[PDB]
Amino acid sequence: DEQTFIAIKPDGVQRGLVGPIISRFENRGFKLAALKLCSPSKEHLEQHYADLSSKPFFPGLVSYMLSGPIVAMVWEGREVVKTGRTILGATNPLASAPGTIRGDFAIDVGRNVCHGSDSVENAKKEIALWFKPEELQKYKHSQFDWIYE
Amino acid sequence: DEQTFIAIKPDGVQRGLVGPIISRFENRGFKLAALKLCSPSKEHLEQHYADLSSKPFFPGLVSYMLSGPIVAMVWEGREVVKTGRTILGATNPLASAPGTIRGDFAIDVGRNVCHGSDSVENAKKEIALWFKPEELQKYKHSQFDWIYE
Amino acid sequence: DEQTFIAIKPDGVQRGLVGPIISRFENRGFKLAALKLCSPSKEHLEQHYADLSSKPFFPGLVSYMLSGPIVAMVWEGREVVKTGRTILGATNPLASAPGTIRGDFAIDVGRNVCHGSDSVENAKKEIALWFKPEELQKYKHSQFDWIYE
Amino acid sequence: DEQTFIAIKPDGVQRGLVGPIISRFENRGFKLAALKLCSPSKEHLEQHYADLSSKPFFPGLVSYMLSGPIVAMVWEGREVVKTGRTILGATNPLASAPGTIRGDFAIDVGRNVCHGSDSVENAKKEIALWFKPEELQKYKHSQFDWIYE
Amino acid sequence: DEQTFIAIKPDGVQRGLVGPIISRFENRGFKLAALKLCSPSKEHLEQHYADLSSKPFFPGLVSYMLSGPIVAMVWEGREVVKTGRTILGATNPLASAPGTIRGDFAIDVGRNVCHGSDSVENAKKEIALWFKPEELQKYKHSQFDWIYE
Amino acid sequence: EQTFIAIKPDGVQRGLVGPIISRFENRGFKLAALKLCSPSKEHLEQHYADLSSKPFFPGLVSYMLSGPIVAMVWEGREVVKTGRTILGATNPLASAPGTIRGDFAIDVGRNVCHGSDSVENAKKEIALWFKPEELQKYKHSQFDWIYE
Repeated sequence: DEQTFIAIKPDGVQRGLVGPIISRFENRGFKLAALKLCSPSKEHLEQHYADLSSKPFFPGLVSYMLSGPIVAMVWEGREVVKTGRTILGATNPLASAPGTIRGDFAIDVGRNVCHGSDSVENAKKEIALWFKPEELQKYKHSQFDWIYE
Repeated sequence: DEQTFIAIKPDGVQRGLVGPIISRFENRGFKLAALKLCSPSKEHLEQHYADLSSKPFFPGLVSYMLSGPIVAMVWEGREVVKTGRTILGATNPLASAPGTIRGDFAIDVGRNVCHGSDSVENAKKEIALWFKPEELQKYKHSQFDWIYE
Repeated sequence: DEQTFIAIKPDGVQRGLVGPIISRFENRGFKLAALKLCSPSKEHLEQHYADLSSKPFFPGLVSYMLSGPIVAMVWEGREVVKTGRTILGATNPLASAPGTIRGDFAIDVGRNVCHGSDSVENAKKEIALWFKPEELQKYKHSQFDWIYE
Repeated sequence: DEQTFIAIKPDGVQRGLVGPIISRFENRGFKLAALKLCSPSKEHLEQHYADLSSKPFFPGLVSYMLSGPIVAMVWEGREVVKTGRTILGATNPLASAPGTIRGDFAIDVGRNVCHGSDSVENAKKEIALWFKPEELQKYKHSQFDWIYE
Repeated sequence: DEQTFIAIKPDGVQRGLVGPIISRFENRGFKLAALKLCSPSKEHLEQHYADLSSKPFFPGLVSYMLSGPIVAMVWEGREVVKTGRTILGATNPLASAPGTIRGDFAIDVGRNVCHGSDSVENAKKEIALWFKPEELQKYKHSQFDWIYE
Repeated sequence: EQTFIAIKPDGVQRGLVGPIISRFENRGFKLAALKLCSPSKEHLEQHYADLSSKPFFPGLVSYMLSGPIVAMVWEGREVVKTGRTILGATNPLASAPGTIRGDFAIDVGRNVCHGSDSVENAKKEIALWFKPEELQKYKHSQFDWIYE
């Protein structure tokens, strides 16, 4: 099935939200295909945020993204990239509904605790960048037929 | 006060969601008038979904509704039927908001963990079909005066 | 596998503890084999506590157990009667046991939120008393092989 | 940074929602600036609801707001008055999204468990009314730099 | 009924544990009689610690006990003083059971998130020291008859 | 001071990753390392090398191949022993309500988690399952609020 990349940013990790963020995705029926705590290099984060190299916040973003470890995840399921964006809430948490991750945990756009892919095609690009193919796990979910038709 | 019918579907029961769905109705202030785990007959489920005899998904819907036990319930309170639907969410989970049962727990419309009355009319019927008078409980909620004016 | 009878007493139902109590057993991996909200007769309750028919507690214990509706349950799994008691906690909710149901929710031995069989023998007896054979559901937990060796 | 006034109304307190309401604001990363259990005078409550002295519900509102003790709170953070409004949810609980305090806990407008200020200017007046300056705690939030940018 | 004194220490407040700690007392069926966020002087702690000022250590303790705000609480019910100590867990978190506040949240004895009275006569001395008589609220718990016989 | 924690295939398949992780975050222990991996049987044979002689070994290794495992390093004062208290007894039936096995498991062979038995044990399990690049060196934001 469809895959998406979710990262918990350094604020999400330092504020003790790894478990609740993973729960909201487990509880929904999505399957965890990859998971790691990493400290990525600035090259790696410049590639990840390449489409923002242009902008004027990009050096602030990169340097904050360097400021502690990150949890990189792949989640798998029907329409998981789009349903991921709904679970995380609006990029700006002040614009996010309660019951979303940013709606329950975040205030500032620059401490929005989580990153998610904005498309299927950008997800494949982010998964290939953060994970070697061997880190992707191939298993069937114990409750696949209770979750899907 | 007004009554609505809510069923945890086989997927809901088989995924350990019986407690969490009861909690969401209890916590709102709604009163638990009737409750059981049951295995309805093909005939019963065909009567329950009567308005959909027409349609091409109707046989497969019936079979899945037989595929494992169902928790049938009656919740009583001011506009419980309408609020009942808001809590469950849109019948398609991907249209559903986080905060709602389908938005927290479900992906596919064929596995949307819960059925709810579409109206006060249908609620009165679905209650009669699923429950004998002996089984509808008559008691005043301990906290009625704190919940209503 | 083995069975136990558990009932949420009328204090339990009126304090909104049905959801949380069901969750505790669900999450441990016990199977819900029966469930009903019912208002027993007095002879029913008399025969349920028949061992304490003489003892002085009896007529007061009985009148309280009539004060509102009760959730009767059957739970199924390995050693579920003994693990059932561990989860409820000691009869006197000054259990000395936070993490149990009584140790988290209760104070008074006469308002101790739930009843649990003292024994496999007494459970088989109590299950026969409270439930018709039809009400005992026969199905396989979706996750049996991940819960048992 | 911006302050807002939240009160848990007597129904909130009597239903055991103090803990859960406090946790929703904590989890977002708002700073608890002030807190107390108090029973305000009829005269206090009438000045609090001054701009509704002319409305037909006013006399019931005041008597209800006198029917038991209130938890008064000051929460501090970026856009906390507006965000506080979203967290509490619509004044009428039946117009409220699940995932808001009223959306999860309340049914009737006359028992909507919680009060929040309608504006920054309004909140300043409500804080002045309910707390003397010595009850407002000044301190930096341990996680300030992970919450804000 | 009987009263005990429970304080959340500044580690408790700065780690966001006010809501959870209040819930464990609310859910057990104890009645909040007083609540306030305060910053006491090294006078209003001098005699509070008339049993705990001069060990071997406490240039560390009194420095830390005004490192931040304290949430001060009175809780009311049958045996609230011994039950309170049970809920808080052992003074040293590393000898506390999971299910206790300290067992779920603390590590160091010097950051044990919580203080509670050591006896019923100590409670009264600790209550009259932290609270004026007009801060203690007097009201009947909503569920008194479901909590107590 | 470090300890090794592994969510077993059953723990993953029953959706307990988030819950187990929070029970450690909440206590104030720091997450030094985390990954979802499928170890070789040779990896697992070395992990359980102390039970190489025991009857149930091939069946343990076989079961532990039946899907991915979440491997974790948690850091903090007395984290191996407090790690053991949080997990509960190896037999979930002998386990306190409030512990991970006390809340979520029944059979010893489906006990959702593995903890180090010792500081010494932990050091060997960490060295086996993670390379030193993967152990994250950082100060906990709330360190001074957790420890004297």
